[PDB]
Amino acid sequence: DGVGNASGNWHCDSTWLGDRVITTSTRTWALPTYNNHLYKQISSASTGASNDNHYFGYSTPWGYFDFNRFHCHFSPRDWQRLINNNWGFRPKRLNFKLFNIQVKEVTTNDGVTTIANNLTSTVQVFSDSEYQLPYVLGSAHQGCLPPFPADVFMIPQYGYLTLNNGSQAVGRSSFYCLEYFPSQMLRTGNNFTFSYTFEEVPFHSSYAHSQSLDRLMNPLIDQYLYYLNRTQNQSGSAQNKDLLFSRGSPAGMSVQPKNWLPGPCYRQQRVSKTKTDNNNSNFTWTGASKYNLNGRESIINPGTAMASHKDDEDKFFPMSGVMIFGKESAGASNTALDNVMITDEEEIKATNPVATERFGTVAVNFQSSSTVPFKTDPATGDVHAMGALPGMVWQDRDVYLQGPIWAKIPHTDGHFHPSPLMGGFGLKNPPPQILIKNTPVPANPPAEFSATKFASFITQYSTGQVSVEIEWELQKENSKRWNPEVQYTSNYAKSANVDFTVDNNGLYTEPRPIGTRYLTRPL
Amino acid sequence: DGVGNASGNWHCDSTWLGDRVITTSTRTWALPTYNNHLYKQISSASTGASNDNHYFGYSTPWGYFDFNRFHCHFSPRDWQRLINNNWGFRPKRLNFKLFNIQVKEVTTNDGVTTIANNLTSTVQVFSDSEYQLPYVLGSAHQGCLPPFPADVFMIPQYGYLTLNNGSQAVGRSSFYCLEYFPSQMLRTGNNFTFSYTFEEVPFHSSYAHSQSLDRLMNPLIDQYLYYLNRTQNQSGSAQNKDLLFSRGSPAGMSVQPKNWLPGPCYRQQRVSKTKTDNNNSNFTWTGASKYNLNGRESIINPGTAMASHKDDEDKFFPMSGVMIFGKESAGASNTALDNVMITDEEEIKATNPVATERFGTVAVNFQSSSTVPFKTDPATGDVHAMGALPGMVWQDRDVYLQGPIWAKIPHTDGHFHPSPLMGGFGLKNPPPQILIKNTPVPANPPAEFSATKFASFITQYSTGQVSVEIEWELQKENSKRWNPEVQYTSNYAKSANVDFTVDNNGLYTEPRPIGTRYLTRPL
Amino acid sequence: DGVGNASGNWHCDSTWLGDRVITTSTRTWALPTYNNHLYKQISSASTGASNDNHYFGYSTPWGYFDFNRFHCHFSPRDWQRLINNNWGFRPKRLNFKLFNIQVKEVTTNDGVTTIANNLTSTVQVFSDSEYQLPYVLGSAHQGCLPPFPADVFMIPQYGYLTLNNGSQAVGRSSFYCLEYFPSQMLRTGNNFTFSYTFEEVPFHSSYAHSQSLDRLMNPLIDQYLYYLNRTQNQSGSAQNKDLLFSRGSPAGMSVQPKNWLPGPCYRQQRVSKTKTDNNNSNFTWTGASKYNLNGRESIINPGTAMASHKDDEDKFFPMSGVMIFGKESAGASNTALDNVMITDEEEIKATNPVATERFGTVAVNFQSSSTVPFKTDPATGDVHAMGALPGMVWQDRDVYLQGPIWAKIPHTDGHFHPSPLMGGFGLKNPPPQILIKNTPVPANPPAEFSATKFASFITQYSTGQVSVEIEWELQKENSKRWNPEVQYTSNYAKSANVDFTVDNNGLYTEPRPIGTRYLTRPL
Repeated sequence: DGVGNASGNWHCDSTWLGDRVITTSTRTWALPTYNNHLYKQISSASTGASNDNHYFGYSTPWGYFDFNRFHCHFSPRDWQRLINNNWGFRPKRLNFKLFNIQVKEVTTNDGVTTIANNLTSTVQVFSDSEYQLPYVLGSAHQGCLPPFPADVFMIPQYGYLTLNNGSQAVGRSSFYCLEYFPSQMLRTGNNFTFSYTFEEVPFHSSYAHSQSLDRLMNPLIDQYLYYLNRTQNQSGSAQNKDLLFSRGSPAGMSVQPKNWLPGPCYRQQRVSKTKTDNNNSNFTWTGASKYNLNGRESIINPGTAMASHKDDEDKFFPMSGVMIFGKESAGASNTALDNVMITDEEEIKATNPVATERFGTVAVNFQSSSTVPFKTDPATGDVHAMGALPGMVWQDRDVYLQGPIWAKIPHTDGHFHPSPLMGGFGLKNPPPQILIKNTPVPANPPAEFSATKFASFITQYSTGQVSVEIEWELQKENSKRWNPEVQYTSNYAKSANVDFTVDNNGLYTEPRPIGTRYLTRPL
Repeated sequence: DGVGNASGNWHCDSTWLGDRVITTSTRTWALPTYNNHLYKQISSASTGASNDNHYFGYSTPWGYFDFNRFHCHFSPRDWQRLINNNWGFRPKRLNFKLFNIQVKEVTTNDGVTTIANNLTSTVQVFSDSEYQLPYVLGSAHQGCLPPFPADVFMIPQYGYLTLNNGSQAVGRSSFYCLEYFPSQMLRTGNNFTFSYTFEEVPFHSSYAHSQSLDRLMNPLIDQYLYYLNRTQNQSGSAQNKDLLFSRGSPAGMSVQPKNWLPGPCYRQQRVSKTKTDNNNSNFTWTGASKYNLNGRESIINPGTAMASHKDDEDKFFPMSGVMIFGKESAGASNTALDNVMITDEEEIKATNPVATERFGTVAVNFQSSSTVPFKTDPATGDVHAMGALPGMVWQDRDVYLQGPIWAKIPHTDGHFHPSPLMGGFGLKNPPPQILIKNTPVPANPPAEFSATKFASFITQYSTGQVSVEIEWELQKENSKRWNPEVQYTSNYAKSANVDFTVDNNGLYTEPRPIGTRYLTRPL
Repeated sequence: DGVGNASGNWHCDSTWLGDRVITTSTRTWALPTYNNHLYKQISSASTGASNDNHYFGYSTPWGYFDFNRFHCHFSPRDWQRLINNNWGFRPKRLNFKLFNIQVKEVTTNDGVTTIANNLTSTVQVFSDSEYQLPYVLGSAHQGCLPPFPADVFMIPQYGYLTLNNGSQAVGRSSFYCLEYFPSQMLRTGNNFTFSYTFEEVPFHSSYAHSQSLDRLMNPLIDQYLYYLNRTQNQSGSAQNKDLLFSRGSPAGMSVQPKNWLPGPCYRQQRVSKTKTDNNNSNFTWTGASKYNLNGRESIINPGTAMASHKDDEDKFFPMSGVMIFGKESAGASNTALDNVMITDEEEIKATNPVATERFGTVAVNFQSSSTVPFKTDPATGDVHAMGALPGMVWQDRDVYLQGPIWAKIPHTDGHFHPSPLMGGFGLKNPPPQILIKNTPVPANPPAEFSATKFASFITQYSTGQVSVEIEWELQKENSKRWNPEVQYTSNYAKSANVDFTVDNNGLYTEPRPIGTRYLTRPL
């Protein structure tokens, strides 16, 4: 629409209707030139990694837009308003806009850098609406819109992995040229818009359960069902066998017949947040729950949605069963427990097994008396990994303000309960990837013709504004609970700083991860 | 329509529309008299089998029509055209026709055999459209239409098994008279037609995945999720414990948090195609994965859809985890590896565990430090059988040109992912069984009346033509892959014979089993 | 239409309209069972042939209908009527009918043979209207309808050749199941009809030329064009060079400038019908014109349409340049000149080079005088093979009453003047092959089921009537010639037999081959 006319406005807001909330977020992005406009083949051959870390793939000159975290859309106040008042929520629709494009030319001479406007340069943008590209969103990568609307963010580079045999490729390894797509070319007066509708996904549960699964009975009335209570005489003067049956009573609630089972489990190793109680070894790889796929092992991390610990055991967490967010000023490698924030799944103890303990015990032999004068005592074994049994009920992992929103469900023949293990909404057709790059501008060509492809380019980057608007459907509480509920609250106390704010240096920080499960409902 | 008028034509063709393919196949069949028109009770009492091989059932005088293999409908060229170009396929509808019936009377006198036409004899045909009979199709039996349209095939005899207690029956053992059905009686001028519509079944996947499930991340960007990396000090000068956390990075891809899990597994024993590397014992029954049902064991064979082997390990196959087709000139018992064709499931390594290896490891204890001066090292155990966990994704078994198409899903209260384990489409209402028999023609009765049932019959058989037409819906590839795909191809080389042809003796042979997964798509 | 009702009538006639002639021919055919209903792979490996005679192909159980000779449609009287009165002719349309099918069962016991009617057996017939099969018609094979309408003929077996590397096949070698086509099944009351329209092909020339190509000038008038006549002095007293030019005059007609050239040539070896004048060696392969294709040589036979001999040289014929028909009582191998009939192409001397002589001479050097004191005499060389030059005109080979009518033009990128070298009409879509076989009738099957394909069949053959009706368009003479024309005539003389009749034993014989070129027209 011209050089001197803005192609969009700043739309950062949150509107709460009766059963919907619409969150709008605008951010300022910077996109550099990646790979010098080259597609590069990347692998682990030069890295010299272990067999488990081998890979083969490609690095493209494109960047992508990521808004797959909840704090890209919700302020902490909006998140608190959602989680303190709603029993569930899900996304309905989204709008994406890209506007106010500025391409900047950079020249460095004698150490000093000049930046100018390039009014005739373009950025190519396209949305992969048919999911023809590898989906790298949903792997919890950096590069999302920053939580604070004042922050300017760099656009992450696009790259993918394909089938590999060690550090080598195979015949079925794919290569994707992203220039083989129709792109919209944007000069400084152009904008880009894109709408998307979410499929009907189940509401995420912003509630805990007020009852436990093994405590669903009337505590005053007996049962009409009997169970075997004693196989020996109760008197004890003699030690004779018997078959004595008792009625299901509130005195013994552990032996009452029940209708349902706790969800599946895959036991993790128990690590104490107090380092002195941990074994003096590494055991982060040798003692960890991992799966085998094509000969190379992968840590589960976090796997099945299970309770982090029991009651009065907050000092323990599963070794790779929890989502760990880093605070600002946390290093990339071997940072400290003080620099990370470990989440807790304490609210799903009502239906899910504890992550660090067995599902239960199982009979492993036939008990018998002496006759065949070889008496066989009954024997049980611990069940550490339990798959889905009929009658099982469970809760999924919680979502966090700092955590992912959705994940693409793999296009496979079968999948069981396709809810992402990091938490969020599993979508068969997720929001498509928006891919953006600067169109290469060649430098001065030679006077004589050369068929060698161009390698000298004018160095430039681009900047602009991006808006994402998501409509979310809410599921209101309808509780008849009498006593007040647990709510997420700010701490009232004199503190050097306010939580979820900037410091005197201007650095936005999030003190803690906030989940969703504060309200309760009966099981 | 008369003795001298043909009641049908030869319809053997294949028509390719945009998204459909219609395959028509005509064959010549011969139906003998089975059991001398008698229903016989069969069991294992005279056989003297083991407890695992005991059975009780009935043999009927009826034969049945079977077209439950893919090569009854597709030529090898048509199969190649389908699998090289389509991402998926499924059956939509079918037509069955039975025409040109000829009943032949046979008399053997003094060793010489006379065959004449019996113009007034009938064949009874009926379709079991309400599934009131035991469904013996879908057990991979011989007797289908031959792959080569020039071959004349004998119709297999119908028989079923019922509930047995050893070699004995029980009260709930059923008996079915097939004459207790309405049948159409066909003389030499009559024909039989029957139409059937398939239920909406999912497309079979004619693709492999270009990505592995543990390689779905961006290989250039780090994660915002942390994991416990060290529980000991990294320096090594001292051996103190710690809690050091690292960020998910492309350097270590095995320890990155992920969203999904590989499919379920049930480990098989690993057998080498090179016999010298196998243990010197039988162990085909003692060392095999089998299940217990009512006290008798049954080999899984092939069970869960898992990868046959790892990379660079084509010499190994699971002992009973692969579909094995026999070549022509293969014996019924104890034939050779040279006479059988072992299939491979190498394309589903991207999502499925390898059949001969564990699903993974699981924590089995609590690690702790000395204090309770009994230090407990962390301990893991191998997980050999893993049921369905939420977040699991998998591919089903491949279908082959020589393999089955469908299977009836058992009418049970529950079933999990009712896809047949041999491969194909599981149908609640599959194509019904077409049952055919020659109507008995009694020989000369006595002059005086006898109430004893007739046992002397005129010996006869019947011949005719059978047509099956199936419409299949196709799911076209929509790939954006740049490099060329892997295709199924004929080998270009001077060879004594052409593959999938006849030899100088007229014997049609299929050199190899052909799967479907040649094209690829991103995971 | 029933057992006792005939499905067609005998239609053998010839109707002459003004510019059309419609020829109808009915014949009685017998079709046996070929290969025992088997497809067999045939090659030269067991034959042990030379590299030039290697082949690979298939033998099918089908027979085919052939009416690709002119005497299948024209009586000798009709042929004489056509060739004595028409300047040209071509085929317009055809109708094919198959009627009065009788399947006969054969049993041989103790040496005596019983034949019975099989009223319920079928013959499968189909027309290959889309040319999806190898076209084996147009190779001048036996098995056509006999010339005499009273003769009963056996139907020839269908077989084809594919790509071969010696006696072996290659990857691109094709195999065709003919049961993979839709066939019409005919019982004894059914018939088969099929119509076909010929493409617009040029008229075959039933004329000779009254002028020669080098004699197209006015013999009374000079030319206005000059030619170099002498390069030496005419007087002869001295021997000096000169440049003397003469005018084109009727005195020297060989040196007159002309407008056209004779057709292309490919010289053949000259063989005398009088054996004493031939060289005492074999030289039928070593001294013959042959072409090289994929390393193996093939005799041209007959190749370019050229004159058989010159004037007054009827004793000579090109070694493989003439169509040779065998008389009745001619052996298959090494029969006598008395038993064969050699054709003559004497009528096309007006425009075509003689087959056994060079096209002409060509200059091969530069003539010069002594100076460089090395005088160079002019030198010419004989031109034995001459391709098409602009200005060339030629006639095609003649057609004969005993010769082929048409040939399929190969589906290639290029072809030059696609007129078959044996003579006739080259058609891109020729009349399709009609393929017929007896439907196999299995013998008595075993009491127990066997998946081995049937090998025991009821021995039977079929007989019936076939009608072919061709409409031909005529091109009438419009000559202004005064003197009477040369006509084909019967010889008036007392002879023991009449030509083109039966003898006292009932054997129809054709005394001589009759061409078409009797009328004349100016060049």
